[PDB]
Amino acid sequence: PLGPKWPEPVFGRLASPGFPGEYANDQERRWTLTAPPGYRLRLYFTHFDLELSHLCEYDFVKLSSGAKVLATLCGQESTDTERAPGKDTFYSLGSSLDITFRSDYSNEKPFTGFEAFYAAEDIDECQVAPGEAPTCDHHCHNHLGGFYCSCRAGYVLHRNKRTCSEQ
Amino acid sequence: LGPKWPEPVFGRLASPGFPGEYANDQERRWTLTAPPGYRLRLYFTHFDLELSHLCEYDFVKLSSGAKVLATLCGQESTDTERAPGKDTFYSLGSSLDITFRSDYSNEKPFTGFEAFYAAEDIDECQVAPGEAPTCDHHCHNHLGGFYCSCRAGYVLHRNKRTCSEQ
Ligand SMILES: [Ca+2]
Ligand SMILES: [Ca+2]
Ligand SMILES: [Ca+2]
Ligand SMILES: [Ca+2]
Repeated sequence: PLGPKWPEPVFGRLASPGFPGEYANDQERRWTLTAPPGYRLRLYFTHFDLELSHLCEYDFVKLSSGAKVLATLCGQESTDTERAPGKDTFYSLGSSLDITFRSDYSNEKPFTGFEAFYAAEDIDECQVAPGEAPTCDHHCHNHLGGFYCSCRAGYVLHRNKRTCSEQ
Repeated sequence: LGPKWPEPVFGRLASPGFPGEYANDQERRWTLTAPPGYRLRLYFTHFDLELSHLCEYDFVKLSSGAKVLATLCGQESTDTERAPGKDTFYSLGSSLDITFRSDYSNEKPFTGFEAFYAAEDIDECQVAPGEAPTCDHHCHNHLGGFYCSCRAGYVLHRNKRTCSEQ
């Protein structure tokens, strides 16, 4: 028998150029991260020190999953402003994550940049928000990389893979 | 990547002849084991077995290594007689084996049980309060493992946990 395909350990690290040193001006960097289907990406910062800007129009770290923009980060973790990431965790809405670091023409002070880490994790597609239709008619089974439905005794799974019909 | 392994990441277990009446004098055992790091989560969707004091006649024993996680029988729980309900069970580590034993006979036509299990990554970065952190500075959990990192300015010691200037 062809052995069961297990999870690839997709995880990594991102850091501003020259981290932990000052980061040059007018820098531009982009990273594209993806996890296997059935897996989302979790990312968080261990270090965040950028030029503070009212709407991060100067220096910044933008996180994006597809169209939606997860947040535009900037500012120092030391001053604990509102633009900084802090310890928040970020997740990709699909299985993709796009990160961009943007350094403008000059720095008020010697900002040390940022360091981030990410890791693929299993999406529990059995998880649904309060008041939303349950992912399965009868029973929901989540496993690594996917999920499936099952029926109570006396019933049988419909061709649609969710509906349970009496038998 | 993906750690090569014989057993599937998930599966289903059911008493003989489920959902019908399970034969008498039957004893079956299952061995569930996943790759290093991961652990197994198992739960029952259906549980209908003969009742008995300390589940002596018929039973479903869930053990992980040496420690016996729990023994089950009946349809409901009493004192010294535990019934699964919707509760969840986890393998201490990466190993979990099940045993279903039926004795000579049954008064009522018991339909047995159905169970499902799935492997899930362990968050070794997670620890029971009081215990020291797995890492001195930063803990990174990922599928199948983990590793530590240090604050800027510090470097990780040979032990891959403690951090120090330089
Ligand atoms: Ca600047
Ligand atoms: Ca899943
Ligand atoms: Ca019996
Ligand atoms: Ca892990």
